[PDB]
Amino acid sequence: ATGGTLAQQNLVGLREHEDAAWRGLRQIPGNQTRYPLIDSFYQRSFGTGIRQRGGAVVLQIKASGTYDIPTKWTNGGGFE
Amino acid sequence: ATGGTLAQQNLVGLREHEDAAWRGLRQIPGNQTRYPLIDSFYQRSFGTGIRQRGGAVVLQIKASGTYDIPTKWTNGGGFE
Amino acid sequence: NQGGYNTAGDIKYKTADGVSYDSLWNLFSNVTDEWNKHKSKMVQLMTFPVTNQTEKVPRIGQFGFEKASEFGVPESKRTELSFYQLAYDFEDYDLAFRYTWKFLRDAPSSQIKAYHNQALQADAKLIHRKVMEAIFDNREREADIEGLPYKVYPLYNGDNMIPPEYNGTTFSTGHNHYLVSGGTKIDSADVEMAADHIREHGYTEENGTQLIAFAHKAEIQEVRRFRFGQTNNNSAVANYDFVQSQGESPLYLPNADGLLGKQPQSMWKGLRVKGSYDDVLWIEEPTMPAGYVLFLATGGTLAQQNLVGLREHEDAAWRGLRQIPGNQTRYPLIDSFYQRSFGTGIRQRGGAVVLQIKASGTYDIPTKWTNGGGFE
Repeated sequence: ATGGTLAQQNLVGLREHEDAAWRGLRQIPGNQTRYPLIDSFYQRSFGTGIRQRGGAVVLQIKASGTYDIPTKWTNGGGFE
Repeated sequence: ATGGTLAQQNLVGLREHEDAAWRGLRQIPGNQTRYPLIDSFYQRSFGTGIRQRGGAVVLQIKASGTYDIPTKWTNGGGFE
Repeated sequence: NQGGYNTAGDIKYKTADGVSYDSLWNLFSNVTDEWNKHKSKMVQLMTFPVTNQTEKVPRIGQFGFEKASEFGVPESKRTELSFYQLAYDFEDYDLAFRYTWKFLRDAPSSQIKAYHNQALQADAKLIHRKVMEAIFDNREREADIEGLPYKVYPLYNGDNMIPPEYNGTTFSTGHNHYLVSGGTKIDSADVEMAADHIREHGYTEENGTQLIAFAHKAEIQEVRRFRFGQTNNNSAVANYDFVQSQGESPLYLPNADGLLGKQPQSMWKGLRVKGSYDDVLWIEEPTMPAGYVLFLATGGTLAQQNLVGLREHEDAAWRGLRQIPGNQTRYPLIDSFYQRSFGTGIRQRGGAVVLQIKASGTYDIPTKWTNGGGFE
C-alpha cells in the first residue's frame, strides 16, 4: 500500500540510537596503530520492525504447502 | 610516647618518592582504548619504618605463649 | 446515633417554663469542642502529609589496591545499586442531612447551624480514629493505587521484612513491635524492654531523639512508683527511678543519694508531662485504652518526620471536607451531603512500640481501633 489516509508512512520502521554521537555510519580509530600493523573500524548500529502488519502482502509462487523464507533474507544467515 | 625532648616527632616515617611527578595518588591512562575494551589505572607509592624503636610498646592480653600479629595488620596479605 | 428526615414534630418551640429552644440551640451553633480540639492535636503531632521518596538507599561496596609490578597490570573493580519504596491507603466517607419543607420553614436557624458544627466534629472523630488504628491495628493492608495492588504496613508485626542493620546488630525475619507484658500490671522490665526495642533501630538519645510514652492513668500510677533497686510488680527490679515533671504535686526526695534521672520540663509539644523513667517522657493520655502503652520516637537525626502518613486525593478539588449539594431539593424533601476522603500508612516501621499489659498469649487490637469496627 501507499499514500491516502492509512499509508502516510511506509511499511518498515528503521530505529537508530537516541544519541547523535551514536547515529550514522561512524569510524573508530583502531587498536593497532602505526608499526608494524595498522587497523581501523567502521560501525553502524540500527534495527527494523513492521508497524502496518496489514499494509503489505508477500506472495510465494509454488504448487502446494508451507511458505519458505528466502535463504538470501534469512535473519542470521548472512550480512550485506 | 608523645611530645617533650625525645618524642618531638611522630613514630612512623612515610617515605614518598624523591620526584614530585611520582608523589601522591596518580592516574595512568591505561592501554586498552576506545574499542572494544577500555581501561585506566590508579597508582600510589610509599613505604614505612620506625626510628624511635623504644617510643612505643604493644601489649597483647592472652594467657600464655609468644606475641601474635593482628590478622588485620599482618604484612603478608591484604591491602585494607 | 439518631437518623432519618427532620420533620415538623421534631421542632420544639419553648420549654414548659417558657425558655425558647432557639436560645438553647444557639449555645451549640458556634462553639468549638475541647475534646475534639484534643483529638485534632493528637492527629497534628502524630501525622505527616504524604510526599514521595525512596527508602534509605543501601551503601555501595568499597575498593582496595593491589601490590604493583613492572611487567603485569592490576585486576579490575566494580559495584552496583538498589532501592525501594512504600505506599499509603485511601478511602471515601460521607454523611447526609435530609429535611422536609415544613421543617425548614418552622425550625430555628440555630438548629441548622448546630448540625453543621456537629458535621465538622464528626470529621475530627473520623480522622483521629483512622490515624490511631493505623498504629494499633497490627495487620498488613492491601491497597489498589491506579489499578495496581500495593501492601501498606503497621509497625514491625512478626512479618518477613528484616529491619536494616544498625551499628553491627543484624535483625531476623519475625521482628515485632506489638509486645505483650507477660503480667497483669506493668513493670520496669517491660518499660526498659519496650524502649530498647525502639533504640536498637537507631532513635537513641545520642542521635538527639526524645522517646515519649502515652499511657492511661492505671499504668502511669504503677510507673511513677518505680525507684532504683526496689522491687516492682511481677518481681522486676528498677534500674532507674521515676522523676516527676517540675509542675507536679510536691514530693520528698527519699535519700541523700538523689534520684537517677533528669527532671522533665512541664510540657512536651503543648501536652503536660507526668515525669520520666529511663530517658522516656510519660504523658497521661485520655484517648488511650486501659491495658496499652504507645512508645514513640521523636526528633534527632532519624525521627524528624511524624509516624503516620496522611494521603489525601491527588486533585485539590477533592481535598478537604466538602459539601455536595444533594439530589432531593426545595419541596417536599431536601437533602445535602458531606464527603471526605483520605487514608494512612506507616513509613518508619520501627519508630514506635505498642505494649499490651496482659498475663499471657498474643497481642489484642484495642476494640475502639480495630480497622473494620466503625467511624466514631
